[PDB]
Amino acid sequence: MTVNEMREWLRNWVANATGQSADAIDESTPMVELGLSSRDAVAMASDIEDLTGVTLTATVAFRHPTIESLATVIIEGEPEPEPYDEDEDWSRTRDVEDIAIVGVATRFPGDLNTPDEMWEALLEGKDCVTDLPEDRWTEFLDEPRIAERVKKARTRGGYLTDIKGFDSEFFALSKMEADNIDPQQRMALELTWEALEHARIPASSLRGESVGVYIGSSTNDYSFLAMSDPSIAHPYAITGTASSIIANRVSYFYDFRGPSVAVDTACSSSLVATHQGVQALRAGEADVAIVGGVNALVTPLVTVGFDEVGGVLAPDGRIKSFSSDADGYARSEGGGMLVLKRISDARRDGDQILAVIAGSAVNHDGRSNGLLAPNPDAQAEVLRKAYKDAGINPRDVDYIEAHGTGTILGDPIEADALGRIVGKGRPADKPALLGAVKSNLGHLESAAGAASLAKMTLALANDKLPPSINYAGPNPYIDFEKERLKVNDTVSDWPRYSGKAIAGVSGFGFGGANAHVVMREVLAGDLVETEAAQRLLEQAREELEAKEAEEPTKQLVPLAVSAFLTSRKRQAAAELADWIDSPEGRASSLESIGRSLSRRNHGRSRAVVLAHDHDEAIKGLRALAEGKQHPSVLSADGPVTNGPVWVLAGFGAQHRKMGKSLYLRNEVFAEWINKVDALIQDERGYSILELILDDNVDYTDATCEYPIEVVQLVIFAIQIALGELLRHHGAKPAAVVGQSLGEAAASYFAGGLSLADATRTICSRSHLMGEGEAMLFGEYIRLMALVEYSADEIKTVFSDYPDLEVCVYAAPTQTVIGGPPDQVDAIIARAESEGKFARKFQTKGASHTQQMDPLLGELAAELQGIEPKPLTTGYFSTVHEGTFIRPGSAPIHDVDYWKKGLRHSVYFTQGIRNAVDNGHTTFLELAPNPVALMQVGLTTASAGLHDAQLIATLARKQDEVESMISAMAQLYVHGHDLDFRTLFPRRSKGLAGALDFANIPPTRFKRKEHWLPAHF
Amino acid sequence: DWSRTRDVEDIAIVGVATRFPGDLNTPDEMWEALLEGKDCVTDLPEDRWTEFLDEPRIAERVKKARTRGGYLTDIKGFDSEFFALSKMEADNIDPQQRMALELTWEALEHARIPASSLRGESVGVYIGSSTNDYSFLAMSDPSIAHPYAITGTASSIIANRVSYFYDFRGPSVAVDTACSSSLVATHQGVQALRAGEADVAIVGGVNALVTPLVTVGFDEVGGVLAPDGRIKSFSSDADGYARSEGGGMLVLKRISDARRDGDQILAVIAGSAVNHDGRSNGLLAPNPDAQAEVLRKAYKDAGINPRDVDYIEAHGTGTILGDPIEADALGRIVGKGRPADKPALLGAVKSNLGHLESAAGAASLAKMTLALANDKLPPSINYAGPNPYIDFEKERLKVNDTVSDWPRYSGKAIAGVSGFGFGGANAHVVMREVLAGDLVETEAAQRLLEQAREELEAKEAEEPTKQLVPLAVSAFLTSRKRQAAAELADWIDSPEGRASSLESIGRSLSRRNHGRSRAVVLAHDHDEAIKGLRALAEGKQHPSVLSADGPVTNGPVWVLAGFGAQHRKMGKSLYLRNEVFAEWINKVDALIQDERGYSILELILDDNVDYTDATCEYPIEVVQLVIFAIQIALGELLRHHGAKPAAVVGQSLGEAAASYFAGGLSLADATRTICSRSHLMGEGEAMLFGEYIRLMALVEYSADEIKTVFSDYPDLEVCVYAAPTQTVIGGPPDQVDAIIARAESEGKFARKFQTKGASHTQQMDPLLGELAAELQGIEPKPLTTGYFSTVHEGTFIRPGSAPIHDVDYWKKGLRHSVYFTQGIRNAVDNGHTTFLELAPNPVALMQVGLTTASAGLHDAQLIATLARKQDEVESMISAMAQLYVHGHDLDFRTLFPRRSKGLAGALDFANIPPTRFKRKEHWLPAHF
Ligand SMILES: *P(=O)(O)OCC(C)(C)[C@@H](O)C(=O)NCCC(=O)NCCS
Repeated sequence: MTVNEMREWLRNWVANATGQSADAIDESTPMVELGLSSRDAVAMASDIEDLTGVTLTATVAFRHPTIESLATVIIEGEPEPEPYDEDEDWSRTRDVEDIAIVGVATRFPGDLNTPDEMWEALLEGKDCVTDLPEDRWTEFLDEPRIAERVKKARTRGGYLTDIKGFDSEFFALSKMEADNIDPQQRMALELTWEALEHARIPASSLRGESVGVYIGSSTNDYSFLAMSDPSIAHPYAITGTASSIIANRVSYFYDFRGPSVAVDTACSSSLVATHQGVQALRAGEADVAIVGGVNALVTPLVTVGFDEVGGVLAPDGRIKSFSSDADGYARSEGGGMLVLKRISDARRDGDQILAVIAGSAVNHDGRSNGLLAPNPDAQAEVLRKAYKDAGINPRDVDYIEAHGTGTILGDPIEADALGRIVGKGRPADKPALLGAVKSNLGHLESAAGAASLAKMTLALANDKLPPSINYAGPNPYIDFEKERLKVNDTVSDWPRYSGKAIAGVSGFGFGGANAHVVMREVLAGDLVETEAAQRLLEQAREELEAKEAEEPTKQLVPLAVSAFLTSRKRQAAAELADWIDSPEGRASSLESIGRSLSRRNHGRSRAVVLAHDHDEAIKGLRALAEGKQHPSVLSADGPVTNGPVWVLAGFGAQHRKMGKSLYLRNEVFAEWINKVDALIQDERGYSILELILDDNVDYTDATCEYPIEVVQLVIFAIQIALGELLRHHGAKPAAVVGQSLGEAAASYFAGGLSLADATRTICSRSHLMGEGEAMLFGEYIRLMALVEYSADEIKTVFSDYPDLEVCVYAAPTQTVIGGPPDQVDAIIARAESEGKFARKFQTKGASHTQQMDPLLGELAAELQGIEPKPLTTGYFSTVHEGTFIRPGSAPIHDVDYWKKGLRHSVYFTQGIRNAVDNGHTTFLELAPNPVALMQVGLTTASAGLHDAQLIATLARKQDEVESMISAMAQLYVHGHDLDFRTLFPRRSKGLAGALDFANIPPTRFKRKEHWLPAHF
Repeated sequence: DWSRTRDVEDIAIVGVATRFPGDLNTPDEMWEALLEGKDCVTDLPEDRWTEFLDEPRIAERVKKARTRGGYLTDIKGFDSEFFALSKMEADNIDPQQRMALELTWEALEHARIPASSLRGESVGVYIGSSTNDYSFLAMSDPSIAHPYAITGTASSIIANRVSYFYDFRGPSVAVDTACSSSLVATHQGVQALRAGEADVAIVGGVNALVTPLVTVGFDEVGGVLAPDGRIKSFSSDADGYARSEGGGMLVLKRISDARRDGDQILAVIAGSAVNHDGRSNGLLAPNPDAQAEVLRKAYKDAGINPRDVDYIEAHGTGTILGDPIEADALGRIVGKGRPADKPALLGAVKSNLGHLESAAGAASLAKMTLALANDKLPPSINYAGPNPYIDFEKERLKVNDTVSDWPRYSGKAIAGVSGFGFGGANAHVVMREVLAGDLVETEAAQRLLEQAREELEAKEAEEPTKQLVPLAVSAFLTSRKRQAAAELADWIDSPEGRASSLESIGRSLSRRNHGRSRAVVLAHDHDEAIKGLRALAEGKQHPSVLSADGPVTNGPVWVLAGFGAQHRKMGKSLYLRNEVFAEWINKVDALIQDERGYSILELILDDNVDYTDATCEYPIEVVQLVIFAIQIALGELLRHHGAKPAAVVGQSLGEAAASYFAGGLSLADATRTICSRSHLMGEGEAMLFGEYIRLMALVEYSADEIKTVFSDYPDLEVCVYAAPTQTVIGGPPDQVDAIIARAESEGKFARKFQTKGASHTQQMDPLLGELAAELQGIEPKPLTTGYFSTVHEGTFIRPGSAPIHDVDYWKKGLRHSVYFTQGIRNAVDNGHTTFLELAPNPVALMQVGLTTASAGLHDAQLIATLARKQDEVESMISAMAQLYVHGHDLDFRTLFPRRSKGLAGALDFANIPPTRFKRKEHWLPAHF
């Protein structure tokens, strides 16, 4: 609450974490030298957050290494920068949101294929410009004139290591089609996949969504190879070399439904694409934006032309941005992608924001001193427009990612423009830092903007400024002191003139098109915005805590491994098993690995490994690598045709402590149980939660006043809670089939009735059954028994028994019947003559018989008032002879329907047979104990389905939390609707969520050579 | 609910340019062809693809293909001189860029927006292109290929060169969505316009069939190209399409801007949307669900219920498989809920023009804009019967195969334009017709004014005067200007020209491009205009023709003279016949009434006031006040038409006006200064009479030569150096005639002024104290214009300098001499050649000419505003015409204001000939 008490609490916390003197560790020394590391900093930040309510980021915590600074910044916040006087208002005129960058994909010279490699190269100041590879441009070196012309040119630049490799099998392309595809499209596809993986957004979750694609390209270089011989050219080249296909194929493969356009502004194509994506996101029209640019050096025509122009290409191939010896640039090939979302959407979806885009603008030079001559006035105007759109004063910019082409004539113009706009009004001791990534990677023609954006995103995320290389000294024609600019040639921290990191990215095409993007770091403000049963709950929680203290239980972590092919899934499982056994895998929590796996792409072939620790996970993954079956591994080669069917059974499925363990260890289950308990209290005037939380309640005559009613009410509540818990994780039934007491739950889940109506129906039924049985005793009782007679075979035996009635056809070869006890044992004795199976039920409920006749009038009066609704799900009404009802049909759940269901028999096996005939193979039962799964299996086997999926939710003598995890795992494996990300919720937003994810291996591709054989 | 969720404006279409097969180069020709149902698909021209027909394999492969489609008549022609391109550079330019430039110019002309007025403005360019076909010719021989092809064949250059040539400062991007490129470009332009970021948007698409590679590939695909080359949209015998080449452009502005600028709105764009098919049944297979979604999104953005759509411009590629999908989507969205008797009319322009790959959207938008503007629906051709696989009655669709009126189900015409690329990109644009709601939102002097107006009306009834209509003809070269003038003269003499009012021709000419070489013809009727244009055609000089070969280096200098420039009826004619002049005269009169307690408007409107002793109580003061008012009114009238001075130089009584126009003082401060000066001069002269009077005289002595003669005259003082060889001096009458007699010995020129004002001498000494007290309170301001202060020895003062117009400055100006010729010499030395005088009568123009001639400038531009015995309305028109001719700042459109908005403005413009281009053959010599 105050600075001093916060400091004392922090000292106590570090003392507890280290065991030191606890009273002499308040030094000015940093926590790192006190004995702490980066591992416990996350826990300390979480403890600070849950006590104070403020969220601290990584940069803020690291910039304050000592106890006093952290204590001051937690209470008083970050110090406010001193005000400055400006003659203009730079606030936003429009009401628009900020754009959050969540994923980065890089394909750059120097084997920079991941953002981490690119960041390491930038920190090391690596030069990625090399000579022309010996295997490149071989189609043109066989002609003596072309060969001698190429040797005269520079031909030095940034080249990709493997430009011919492509995984055509992954993208479902034939060899003939794959050979005619521009490498730009291959790079676009690969970078889209890699950016989606980096953002930790599953690709399967974006199918059918409004995702926009904006890719910038400049030249169709691969077309020339196709048309080298016009007759041998294949028609596939029309689609494989077109510029619009670069984005159209990305949209098609990933099933994106947003805008898909390819832009062309020469050297500002990537920045223009990013600007268009941002403008699309701000104006609705899209939810996720994929922006970037690609460039490939397929043929030497452009390089030879630029060399013939003269004074454009550097003799040594190095780009010396803003240096005294700048003499041109060199052409490079590569590509990059970014994933853009609205900041509110990113905050609500739990995405990790890498950087924030505040605004951007584009314009043209106009009538300059020639078509290829840059205009400083237009650059100043675009800077002003971009900073007006971003709502940020240009005086507060810390770093400028300039064009940096290394020309002796264009660098002074760019510096003059920056001094006109960015550097105007700055004090001499606060200059804007300047640099360019073209000094490292070369001039990526249509991908310069993508490289610059990736570099600045990595710099903002990692809180460091990479140096600029090939800088011998200041340009004599540029007065950096007057322009208030400084070249950053070393590794340095963000100056943070305005208190936060602000950067600008510039890029100008040779045709006069200019663009500028304003970026800022993510801030902390972007990540924000029943009395008796109570004692039983308290004592149950306190007893559960005592048992956990004696022995902590091991959580079951489901590990999801999937791919588009079974062999690829096995290879990925083997690689994951290898990674987990490594020391890095051992140092990561099993929950983090599961969370990282749950946000990967969920392919056609899926598998789930249920493990408690690292060793079990390794063993399961090793088993999954081969075809060996394992009890801890669930796998399938593909999804099933139709959705699952929920079976609302539950007769004879009660036990002593059903639902108690899941109530304490799950919040959605507890919430729905409390809701149903409140509804029953409103209806029946007593709480079922007291019975559930009680330990010594056997749901029998010796422990319950109304054993018949309470069992049905508790089973109904458990079914409703389990169904809603399944709906919480994204599961939904394709069809619903109910049984004698599960009809209310079936109606509720099918949309026929609301929760209150179904609760009133089940309460009325149970209470009438309980009350009516009390008066019926002595010789008027009716007993129910199970026989091995089918639907038609039982007609013959019933000729000898007039009073016997059929209760429910559980199985094709089994039937439940009820009647007078002297008449029930008679048919049982007759059945025993053939050596069949016959048993007498021990419950005196005696439903679906003549005994329920007096209760129809009372049932009708109590049920008068319910409002039936049209069904939103397929329904197999066992009351209506198991007839399937299409969704959207007329309401059926009227009073007469319930009267018929309570009075007449239940055609359970007919509904299951109809469901099998409709193509349903997965059956899920919501019950405290699986009792009807055997009946469903018997019905399916007789129907010609020997491999049906029978899934249970809760079972006796089984852990209820693990049982539900396994039930959802089976649904996920068979391709049913289930959000696997919901199984690993995030509890932290800022620095406390640093260890939420593990560094699992990425997806591996089998690249094959695909190229056009051409000669000249 | 289909109402708009966002608060955005509508986009108005003001200009259309067409370059389509069938020689449809103008919107009128295209509309006539659409009404006639013309088929524009022909065979391959004999002069096309000749670079590839010399190879036997390629030649035999081409003959196997279809090769029928829409081709341009002259694809190699290009006016490189007009666009300032060398032959080497012009030969390497993609014809797509040439079409983009030509269509931009033609669309700007059609919109009646001068191209020179958009230079430096935020104008966005969005052009859709699909293939770089001209690149293949360049790289046919890699060694012979020139580096110019890099810029001449790049796709971004298609828009970058348009932005560069026209000096556009807005976004310039080239889009690529195969067959929806034009629609996507239009959508991007609309979104840019709605989000600020731009004021004018140029959208469209181009396509050229340079090489047969794409056609041969599509033929080799099979089942794509129609065997006969005709597109039978929604017909029972649809068997493919044919590829065509062409382009089109549209000029887009916000509807409020178009309304305020007086532009003629042709059609209104309500909304648009774009999306993608996603994972369809193959990459090239269209998806009906995505098309339905894009229709819903576009109609949600437009804020219009799809049930109210009258006509749908469908994709209409003529495929037996895609037409049912498009019809199904239209029935899902557009046709859902309609009654059986109100179907949505269906058609496609591809049946007429063929399949313009990257220009289908431009052609469809042009067709729908023409249909909305002309209130007619053109028929759809090649329609033998309904498609058996399409149930038009169920889908509530009907093919319009005849000329029919707009059904107007919702009371207004609403149309939709659809276009889908083969890659899965879909687009839809919703258009509506322009509605009527889019084009909306001093007592005594009074009697003198009434009687003057009634007498003027009586004279006009006896004989109506003929208005002077300035005709502006301009071009980038003098020869082109002469050719255009000759063509205009030929057109005017034609019966169509005779049936058009001369004012309409002038209004049409004033909204054309104002080039480097300009000329103005001042005419009263058609015959005078014809004679002037004929004279302008040759190099013959004509008094009614003002011409110049180019602009001057520096701006004009306003001379605030006026001493001895008064006459009986100065400013009376212009007051009655001009509203801005009258408004500013009334404002100055009100200021003087506040200051001096009497109205100068009564003197101006009075007829028998000679501004002398026999007609005015205070002849000295009233003349100065009226001259100051006239100068202020003339300057503000010139500012109304866009004129602004580059520098200002004043004289003895014009210093207040010079300070006001230079930004030093406000109107009230200058009015108070001039009123105080005039009243003090008038009052002081009354007490000075008898032998103490001072007389002013003009002599032929220079600044330094007058020093020697002044040794004999101690009391004589110098008043103003009017000319390098002339000087005005003042002193005692017995001492003034003495030096005059001495000057007459050499036979020089000497005259005595008849005005007893005697300013800038010792007589004004007692008035300094009174002047300081009255002037105490003025607030000087920094100068916003160059100033040649004749008080400060004619020293030039840069704009933005410290204020100079304090009380001491006025005291020194009233007491000391005026260095008029020094300021003019400094202005000449600064590069100023144009001098404009604001006065009721040009008196100092002779002095300015004498000074400039002595300074080495024998061709200076001396322009007068008002003159004696001259029509004041025609004098001001001629003065602004000279400013326009010499390239000075002047909005020539302000000379022809529009008084009507709707149907009453139908005859505001004439059908003057368009700009003519000299097209030359520019092509790359290639062989295989
Ligand atoms: P430790 O050596 O395991 O370090 C872990 C870490 C907390 C530094 C890191 O994994 C993390 O989650 N935060 C990184 C913050 C960052 O890179 N930017 C700020 C650097 S000062």
